[PDB]
Amino acid sequence: GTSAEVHAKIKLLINAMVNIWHDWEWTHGIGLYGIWQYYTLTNDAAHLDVIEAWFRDRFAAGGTTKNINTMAVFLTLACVYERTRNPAYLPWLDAWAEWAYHDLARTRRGGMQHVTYLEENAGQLWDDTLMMTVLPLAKIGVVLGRPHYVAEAKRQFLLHVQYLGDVKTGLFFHGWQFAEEGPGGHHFATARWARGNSWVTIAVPEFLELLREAGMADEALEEFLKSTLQAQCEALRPLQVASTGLWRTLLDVPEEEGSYQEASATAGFAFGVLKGQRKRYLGPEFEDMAVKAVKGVLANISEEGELLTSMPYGQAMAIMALVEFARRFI
Amino acid sequence: FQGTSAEVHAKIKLLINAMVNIGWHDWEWTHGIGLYGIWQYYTLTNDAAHLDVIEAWFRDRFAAGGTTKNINTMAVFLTLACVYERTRNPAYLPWLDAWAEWAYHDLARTRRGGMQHVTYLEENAGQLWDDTLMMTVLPLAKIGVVLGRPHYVAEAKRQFLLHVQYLGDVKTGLFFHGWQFAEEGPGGHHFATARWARGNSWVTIAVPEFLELLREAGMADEALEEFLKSTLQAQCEALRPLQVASTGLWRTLLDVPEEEGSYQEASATAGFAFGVLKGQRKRYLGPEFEDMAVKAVKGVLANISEEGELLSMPYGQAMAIMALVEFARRFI
Repeated sequence: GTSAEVHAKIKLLINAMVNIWHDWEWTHGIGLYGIWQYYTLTNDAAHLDVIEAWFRDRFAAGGTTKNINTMAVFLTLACVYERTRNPAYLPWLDAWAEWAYHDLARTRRGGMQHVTYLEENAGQLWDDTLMMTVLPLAKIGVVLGRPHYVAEAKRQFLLHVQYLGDVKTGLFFHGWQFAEEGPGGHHFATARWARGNSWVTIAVPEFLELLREAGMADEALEEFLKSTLQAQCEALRPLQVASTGLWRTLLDVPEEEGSYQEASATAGFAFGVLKGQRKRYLGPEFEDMAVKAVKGVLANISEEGELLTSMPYGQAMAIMALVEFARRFI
Repeated sequence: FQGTSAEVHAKIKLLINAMVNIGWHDWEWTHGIGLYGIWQYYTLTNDAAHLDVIEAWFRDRFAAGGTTKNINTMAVFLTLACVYERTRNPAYLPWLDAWAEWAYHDLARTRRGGMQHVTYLEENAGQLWDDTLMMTVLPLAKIGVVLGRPHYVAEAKRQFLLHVQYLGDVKTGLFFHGWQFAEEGPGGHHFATARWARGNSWVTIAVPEFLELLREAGMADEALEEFLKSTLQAQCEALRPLQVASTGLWRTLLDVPEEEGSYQEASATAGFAFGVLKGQRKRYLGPEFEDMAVKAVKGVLANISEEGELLSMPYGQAMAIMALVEFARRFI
């Protein structure tokens, strides 16, 4: 595999994903972000146009209701605003960040409750929150010059590591449920999902970079989150399927119990591990693991530009992985 | 309160004189909180005699050549840094420098960069204990403040995050005593459960002291403070139903009945009492734990003999001193 081939796969994925896409869910958050990351790499105006056209059309349709998932797209919007300074985005950045900071339901200990469209999910913390709401909030705090947003995001990272982290394995539980009354609580099913864990593998390097670039980095926090990411990668290493480079949907569950290989979540891991190494949050010891994962993703991408349950999720993760992989050829 | 400020002060002085006139002329894992308890009383009442005891202790040990550096002997330098901050005694500078440099650079590190609980007799490879926060982390942090070495403080913040991560038990809100990193591969295991009163009280003491240390030094972090506050809050909520309502004491194994050999322990109760009282006073906690904390103090008072002993003995006296001194803060 060469540079030209990788880029061709990226464009195949992007074209297939956007010419599929005309809704607003959490998949659009990572979908737009993958396209944005490719734009920061190659500076192709067509990719920026795709992003700007998406927001232009949704905003014209009155936008959407606010929850943990719909918040995801505003990580990209904040990134775009940082470059274009488009004043049209300002009331959107302001309104949704103010909601996430002030109005979004809080669990015990001040954790961001995983409120969805259908479900209130009282007292629940999920893994994807870090990617879906916390990082959008942090980035808006940077671009609008509102440091308290960023402080709150740091807090949420500490809270989610605390209440989802599993130091015995180095992996993460999917969800935490605070007790209705009294102290403590319980994790949902004490399950270590590939997709859920991948959100941490993605969010941590993205968050560490965001802070450093904004001049808002804290050394203790960076060292802590670095060791946390390191611990997860060490756990991922023997769990990877050596023959394919993919991980199983239930990471620590063997295939004889029904835990099938999952290319989409593998792509998510691939991005985080590659980026973690590039930004030097990790050493080079996971490079072979990450390259194997990339090869596994490439082998599971169809000629239609599809993986495989969520198809735009798979395409989004594959885009993020291959774009970050393409960064190695500069 | 069916008692007086004056009686509490009398009990404090009873404990101090009992602990000091005792041994006291050794250098062990108890002298850290022993000296600190005396220091905290000095900051309250400004009696030169109490500062005299502290400075005499350091003077005699330093003249005797000090001791070897481990996670426990480091404890006394929390007080030394606190004393230096006020008196600016240059005689303390090489000691503060040498021991902080050891803690920062030389002290053995576990995986994830955690401070290994190295003691006088054992290396304890790959082990993190609860008391490390008070024994070494707080000394390092305070020296970083008084010497103007911010990287010490950053490391201290890092250690607090690591120990909450690897000793915290979110299911109960309590803390495990110890953690073992696997020799090879990811993960590991906790040892001596998350039910020890003494062990948990070390965390209840360390968190308010650390938060206050940072704020007074102008090195406080909002996210960190909110995080450690909620963590302390979570532990206090766990302790509330576990307290013996009639005596105000906690059992040595917090969730284990006396019927099964878990007796009430005044020493650890004194530890909890200090942390909860100071947590409220500094507003890290709300007033909701006031009844719990006051009943704990009354339990400690009721278990102080006329010879100023509880029922380690100096450990008990040291904890009781810290508890009653902080309780005395409420009367001014």
